[PDB]
Amino acid sequence: EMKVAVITGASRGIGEAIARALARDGYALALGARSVDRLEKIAHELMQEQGVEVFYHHLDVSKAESVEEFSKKVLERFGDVDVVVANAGLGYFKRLEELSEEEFHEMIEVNLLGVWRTLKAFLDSLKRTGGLALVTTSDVSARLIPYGGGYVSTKWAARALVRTFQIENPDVRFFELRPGAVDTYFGGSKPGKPKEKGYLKPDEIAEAVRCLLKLPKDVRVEELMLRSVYQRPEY
Amino acid sequence: EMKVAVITGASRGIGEAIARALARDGYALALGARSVDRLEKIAHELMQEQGVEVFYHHLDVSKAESVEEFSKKVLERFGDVDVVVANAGLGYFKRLEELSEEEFHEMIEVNLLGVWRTLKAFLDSLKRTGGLALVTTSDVSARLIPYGGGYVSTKWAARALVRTFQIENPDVRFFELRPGAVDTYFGGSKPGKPKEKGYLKPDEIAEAVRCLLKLPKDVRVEELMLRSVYQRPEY
Amino acid sequence: EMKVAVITGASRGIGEAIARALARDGYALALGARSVDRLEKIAHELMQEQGVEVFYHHLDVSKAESVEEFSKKVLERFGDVDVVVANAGLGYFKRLEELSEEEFHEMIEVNLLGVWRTLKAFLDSLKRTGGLALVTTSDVSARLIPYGGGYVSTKWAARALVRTFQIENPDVRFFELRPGAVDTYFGGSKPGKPKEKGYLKPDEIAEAVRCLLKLPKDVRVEELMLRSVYQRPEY
Amino acid sequence: EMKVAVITGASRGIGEAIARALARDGYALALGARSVDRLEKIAHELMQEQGVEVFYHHLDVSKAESVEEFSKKVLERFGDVDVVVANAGLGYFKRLEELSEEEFHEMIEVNLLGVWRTLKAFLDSLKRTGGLALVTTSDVSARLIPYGGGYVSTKWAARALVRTFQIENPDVRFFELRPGAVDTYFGGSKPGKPKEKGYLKPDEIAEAVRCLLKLPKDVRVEELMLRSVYQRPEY
Ligand SMILES: NC(=O)c1cc(O)c[n+]([C@@H]2O[C@H](COP(=O)(O)OP(=O)(O)OC[C@H]3O[C@@H](n4cnc5c(N)ncnc54)[C@H](OP(=O)(O)O)[C@@H]3O)[C@@H](O)[C@H]2O)c1
Ligand SMILES: NC(=O)c1cc(O)c[n+]([C@@H]2O[C@H](COP(=O)(O)OP(=O)(O)OC[C@H]3O[C@@H](n4cnc5c(N)ncnc54)[C@H](OP(=O)(O)O)[C@@H]3O)[C@@H](O)[C@H]2O)c1
Ligand SMILES: NC(=O)c1cc(O)c[n+]([C@@H]2O[C@H](COP(=O)(O)OP(=O)(O)OC[C@H]3O[C@@H](n4cnc5c(N)ncnc54)[C@H](OP(=O)(O)O)[C@@H]3O)[C@@H](O)[C@H]2O)c1
Ligand SMILES: NC(=O)c1cc(O)c[n+]([C@@H]2O[C@H](COP(=O)(O)OP(=O)(O)OC[C@H]3O[C@@H](n4cnc5c(N)ncnc54)[C@H](OP(=O)(O)O)[C@@H]3O)[C@@H](O)[C@H]2O)c1
Repeated sequence: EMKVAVITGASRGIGEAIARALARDGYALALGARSVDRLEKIAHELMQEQGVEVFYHHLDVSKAESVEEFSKKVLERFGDVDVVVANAGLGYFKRLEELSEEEFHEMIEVNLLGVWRTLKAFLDSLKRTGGLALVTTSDVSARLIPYGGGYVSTKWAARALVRTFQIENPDVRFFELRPGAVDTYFGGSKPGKPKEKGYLKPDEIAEAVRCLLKLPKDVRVEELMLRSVYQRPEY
Repeated sequence: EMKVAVITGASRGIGEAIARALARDGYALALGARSVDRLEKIAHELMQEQGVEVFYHHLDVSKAESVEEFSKKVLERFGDVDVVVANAGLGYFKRLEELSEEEFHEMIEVNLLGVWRTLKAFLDSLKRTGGLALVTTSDVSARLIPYGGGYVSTKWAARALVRTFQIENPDVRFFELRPGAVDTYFGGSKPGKPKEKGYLKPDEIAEAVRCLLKLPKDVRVEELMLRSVYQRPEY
Repeated sequence: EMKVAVITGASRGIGEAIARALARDGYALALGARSVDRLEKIAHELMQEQGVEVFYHHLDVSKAESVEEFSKKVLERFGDVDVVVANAGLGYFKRLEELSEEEFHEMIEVNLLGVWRTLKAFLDSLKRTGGLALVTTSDVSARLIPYGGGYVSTKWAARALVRTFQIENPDVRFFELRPGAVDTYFGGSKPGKPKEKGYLKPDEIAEAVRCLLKLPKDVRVEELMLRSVYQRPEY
Repeated sequence: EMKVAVITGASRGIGEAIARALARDGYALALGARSVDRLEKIAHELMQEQGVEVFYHHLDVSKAESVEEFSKKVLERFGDVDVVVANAGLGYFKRLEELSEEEFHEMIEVNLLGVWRTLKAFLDSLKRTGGLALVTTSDVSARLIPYGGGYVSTKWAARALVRTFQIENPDVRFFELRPGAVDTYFGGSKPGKPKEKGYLKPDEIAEAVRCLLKLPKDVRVEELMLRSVYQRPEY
């Protein structure tokens, strides 16, 4: 009955919330992010309050060697994984002619290459377990926004990447999670922004994920798009 | 705390399963389909076993006057509705040059116009309650299949219709439900087909819907696509 | 060297313009629309001024029997056809709850079923000639507009229909033509509206089509989307 | 009457063919690629045979400083430009778990960032001239192929990028060119492959582009997708 979920970008925001939600269902957790202090704090709480096993380890998804070491340590700790949540991501918002090389490169390294690295590192394991890879892209993985050129392009790329992984690995389930705006640290912000300004809360997203992950193993949830009623419905 | 859900195509298949799932969460239900015998049977069971209120009434979504009378009777019974599940649908599968006028027309009347009629009939009510309209389209609302020309075209139309309703009514939540193949009577079949042949089971879809409908009222689930792991992942 | 093009909605607007453009390249033409007076007028002019053969015949694409008789007469006149332009279409623009049954039905009968009827009637002929079926859908075959629910849904359907025809008939070339707003009689208007209000001119669209149709027979133009620089770029 | 077209990836393949086609219409040309020997050869021929002005200069679109110097030299040579063809691109084809960091990075640098750099470098100029930016993406900018994960993801990104440029700069025309397979050096191949194996020829693509570029300045061709009849129609 014991299942193992790996979560990237677990130190805050959506990733943290998903960790907390899956802990409620008794998942063992492997948490990765650059802020190891945050991971430790979350881990100790979940271990004691939810009675689950938690492993955490430094992870920078922009670095090939970091992802490889992280996956090695996770697989060593738990054996094969059942769920991989490739959630780490970031956004800089500027007109395309104003966006810097540095900003564009960072979004590519995390939102696209980071996802690719995360999924390929755990792919053999998921194939064995008929597991589930959930990737947090964005509602903008299939639409456009002004000032979003760099960010949006990487999320469109991530959507193609996930679907290609799916075609190439029909023994694994790939789940594209497409939230609208969420009240996190995303975009250089901080949590505490009211729903009415057009924000979902991370715990809401995490509850949607948790209950969908309760579906039988032969159900493949491929796409979920959800936004605040206070976010204008744009396509 | 009492919420009311209206379900079309409630006599069997996905619609019936959604009715049963929402009954578990204590929804009052208004059931519509052409098979009133089936509706009565389902209703009596849910009333006694789940302790919910159930109203049922003949509904043929291919007829404007039937949908109008159905909505009148439902609103009279319950007052305003909180959830409307526009689920009735059907498919004939033939090469486009073989598909008959009759077959194409029926799919249009149910899959597209039936959805339109259902949503407009309850639209004022949903606007008042900040309610949720869930439309069962199909995974093929955004992809193509051979032999599916007539059916697919109506589901593409239904997707545009739902999104347009959403743009035009930002005070209402519209949820496009996109199942792959499901083991029902759909396509001239009968339930009992094994998952391994590439079928989801209706109760699985209904559980996904039920737990998503538990999200707070200010969360707008816009799209969910899910299929059997035994269905080839095609886009 | 003599090629035959069939054009529906040839009495005015884009269809007329395409007829005129193809006449410049020496196509024999078969023209269909309900306004036979208009067809005769266009035909006599093109015959004398462009030296091409022109056949015209009453065609109401909303009626199965009309399309069948039209195709019979065209094939009798010319033998097999090389190009079929399924261009007839219309739009009513209203919020979805205001759109009438009559309006929605007419758009379905012309924009979707009319296209289906036109293509299936000439399909065997095009298969023999490795011919080209061009369907005038709209830029809104893949996007949404307020007030466009009925119209847009039929164009989304038409796009699925065309692509399905293509999959099912890889020996024929299918070309989806997606103009933005064009200065015609479309939408209850009349020609003469200035480009600056956001309109392409029919002769511009027709020139784009004509020069693309000059490509070798083994080139399959599948999609062309074009709009006025004065139309806001929306996706 | 004299117009100036800048073409990247002009040393061979589609870029070269576009240069030759636009020369036939009397465009002055600015050619960029890494193979300056090839550019010189093409330039001398077009100058003498087509009587057009041709400027060429080393360009590596994977390097920010190269694109900036190239644009500086082009604008110095000609003044403002009327057409910018961002065509340079490449593909490596492997399952996603086999694709190397090096391969993925190169495709990103050329297919996505190279396009971004090219367009932003000439953006002020195009804004002044109400010019046209044509980007050669691919038919796979909106579909998936096995072994294409890295390549496809960059083309999906490029499509989002182009559309975002368009939204942000409605005074400029952006044209997404989406060829299927073409007989070039693409994919580590060489020209000479027969059409029947599923290849368009570069001169065909270039003719499609040339005749569309003859449309009046207030016509905005946004998308053209074309493939060989010998390429299976996939979406
Ligand atoms: N919030 C929204 O509005 C919105 C809208 C939307 O449509 C999509 N989404 C998408 O949701 C996902 C979660 O973002 P979210 O939770 O909202 O943002 P935030 O609170 O900033 O937490 C970011 C987490 O990522 C981690 N992280 C960052 N870089 C890393 C690296 N190199 N290596 C490893 N980890 C890295 C970072 O950890 P740390 O490394 O310790 O700094 C942190 O845990 C992203 O894909 C969004 O694109 C959001
Ligand atoms: N099963 C799949 O594989 C699959 C795959 C996919 O991608 C999408 N979906 C979509 O799922 C939805 C539910 O269909 P599903 O449950 O799978 O099919 P089935 O067991 O045949 O029950 C049909 C129900 O509709 C009702 N109904 C029919 N006509 C009616 C009318 N005129 N007026 C009112 N109701 C009418 C009919 O009731 P009755 O009137 O008494 O005969 C019955 O309750 C459809 O939208 C599909 O397109 C399915
Ligand atoms: N103009 C735009 O803005 C815009 C924007 C866009 O995105 C897409 N498009 C699409 O372009 C195509 C051509 O329309 P367009 O040229 O702009 O419109 P208009 O000047 O009204 O001429 C309509 C022609 O159709 C014919 N026709 C009508 N019903 C018929 C029937 N039952 N049977 C046979 N024919 C029928 C009618 O002939 P008649 O039968 O004699 O009355 C006439 O020749 C349509 O698909 C649009 O959806 C337009
Ligand atoms: N052929 C197909 O099948 C197919 C299918 C499809 O769907 C899309 N397309 C897309 O068509 C476009 C043209 O490619 P194509 O003509 O078919 O390929 P090829 O014959 O290899 O010539 C490549 C040209 O790019 C240049 N170039 C390369 N790197 C460069 C750099 N860093 N900086 C500057 N330039 C660079 C290179 O020049 P050089 O620098 O001297 O080596 C050469 O001139 C690409 O976007 C494809 O993705 C193709």
